[PDB]
Amino acid sequence: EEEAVRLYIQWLKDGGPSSGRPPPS
Repeated sequence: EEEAVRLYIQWLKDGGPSSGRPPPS
């Protein structure tokens, strides 16, 4: 992908907007 999003998705594998992390954007 964009791999801004692969991170993102990766962020979302943790829960994304519920990870406790601000998104990779």
